[PDB]
Amino acid sequence: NLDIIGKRIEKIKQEHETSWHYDQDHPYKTWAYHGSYETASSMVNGVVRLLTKPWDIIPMVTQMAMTEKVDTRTQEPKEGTKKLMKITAEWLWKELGKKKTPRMCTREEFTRKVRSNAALGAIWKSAREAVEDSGFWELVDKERNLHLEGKCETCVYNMMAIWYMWLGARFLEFEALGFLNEDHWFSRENSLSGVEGEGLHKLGYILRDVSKKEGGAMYADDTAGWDTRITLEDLKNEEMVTNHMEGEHKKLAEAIFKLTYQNKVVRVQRPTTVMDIISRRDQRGSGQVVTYGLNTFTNMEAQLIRQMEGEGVFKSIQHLTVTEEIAVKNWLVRVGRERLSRMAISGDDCVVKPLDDRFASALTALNDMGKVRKDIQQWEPSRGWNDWTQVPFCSHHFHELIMKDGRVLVVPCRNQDELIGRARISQGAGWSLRETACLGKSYAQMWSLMYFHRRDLRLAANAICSAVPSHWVPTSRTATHEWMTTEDMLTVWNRVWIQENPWMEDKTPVESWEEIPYLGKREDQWCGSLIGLTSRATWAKNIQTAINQVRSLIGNEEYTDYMPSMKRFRR
Ligand SMILES: CNS(=O)(=O)c1ccccc1Cl
Ligand SMILES: CNS(=O)(=O)c1ccccc1Cl
Ligand SMILES: [Cl-]
Ligand SMILES: [Zn+2]
Ligand SMILES: [Zn+2]
Repeated sequence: NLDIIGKRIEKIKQEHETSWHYDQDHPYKTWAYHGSYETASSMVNGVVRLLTKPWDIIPMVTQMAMTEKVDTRTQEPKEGTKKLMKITAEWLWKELGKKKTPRMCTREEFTRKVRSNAALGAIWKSAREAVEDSGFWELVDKERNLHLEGKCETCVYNMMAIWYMWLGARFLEFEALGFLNEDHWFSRENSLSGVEGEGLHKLGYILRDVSKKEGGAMYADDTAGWDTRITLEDLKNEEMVTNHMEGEHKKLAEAIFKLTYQNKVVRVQRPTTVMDIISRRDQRGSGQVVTYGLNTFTNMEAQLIRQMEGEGVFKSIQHLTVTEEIAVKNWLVRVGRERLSRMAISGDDCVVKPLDDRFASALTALNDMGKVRKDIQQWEPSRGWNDWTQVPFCSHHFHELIMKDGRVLVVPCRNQDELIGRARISQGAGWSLRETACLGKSYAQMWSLMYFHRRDLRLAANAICSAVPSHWVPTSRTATHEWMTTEDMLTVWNRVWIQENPWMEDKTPVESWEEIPYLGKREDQWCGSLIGLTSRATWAKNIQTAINQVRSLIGNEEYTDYMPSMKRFRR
């Protein structure tokens, strides 16, 4: 407690000694309060909006640009649950770490991430200026030697829920735990259940492969506030990755887990305006990319235990018998890898095809681990899916699409209002017309490679690419990102969907976009197309006028028409 978190608080208290007041009317119940001291909207992308006029009247799209679960506690699991988790976590770190060696990530790797503008969750006005200043690295090394001493001084979170930190503390986490993402621990090759690095164009093929396994329904239960339901027992099972480490790495990693995760300190603004300095032991508080890997790990653990419950491996969560323990251990060594293969897990998001539908009502371990299901009553059996093309995963569903030549594409899809509404939004200040145009181009190229099968998005993508100068490079201030490039989109399409695609045996290239199919006209409408509306027909007819409006605003530049690629603009 105060041994570990004190110095961090005491250092903050000193710097605001003239304004340090113990607020007696503090709203916290489950967070520990310590003291208080005196102390960013969505912006519309104009290029994308001018080329999507029909959507200017559609509520869902328009309203996307307009505009307390942290203060809950999580009961400690029973003895049987805690034993199931410890055994499963032990086994899972071994299976993951069999083909992978834990290592420290380097200043040089970290600096490359800041120079390439990667999201680290920092709070020198820029990351670039800090990694170039040798002073900072002296601050880092001071904390570093404090961590080797088993102590902490400057690793405090800043809730604004994304918890930001000073770049230093971010480096110390990346140095100790970055290997999990940097070395692809949660790849489908190393993990069997994971999809890390897969890409949207892979995920449908993966869920079709899971479908092929004999068993029951596909389950895709969402957890009600996953990050808030991470227990101290969860954090202790995650910490066992240090059992596979040695030297400066093992001790440094041990310090991230014990000083920053298993104990924390946070600064949250309250408008009554005072900064509160609060602490707690449990719940997920770490960088997004580490949080992704540890969420995947604990989700993989939880779903193997739910599978064990459905299969009758153990009878009660109250207490595991020594005989139950060896059976659990034997199930893992015998069938564990096959069971991990029956799942697709992306952080808190899962799809599970269990051995049979007993899984649907195997709820005692899942509820006792704190992973309570969203939108369903505590003890009501899960609703399963009887077709892989209906299963929700990573905010998508997936269609099976037949090319005129008989080859099979499995494509990603979601309601089209969501896609158009997101592409119309840009975050942050000081965007030039050129910067705004290059972000619109990034969305257009993504639609050409991921959503080419939606009539409205292939047309709007061709319009935006025709309105932005051909040689201007697509941008994104903040999954694979193959659409990010200046190469021909047809060349990239052929690479992604034909050349690289392990599910496509015939490698015969496509030589025209008209060889690339759409969903059925009725299916397109079901997934939110405006085909059949008068607004959409006038937009399609008159698209060159919209393109020319945006060209006139950007000015005299090198422009390439990409509308002739489509049959209806081809003479
Ligand atoms: C607007 N005409 S359409 O797109 O061909 C169509 C879509 C869905 C159901 C019936 C029809 Cl006719
Ligand atoms: C050529 N345009 S379109 O997207 O094929 C279409 C537009 C309006 C109604 C139905 C359809 Cl299919
Ligand atoms: Cl279904
Ligand atoms: Zn620290
Ligand atoms: Zn769809």
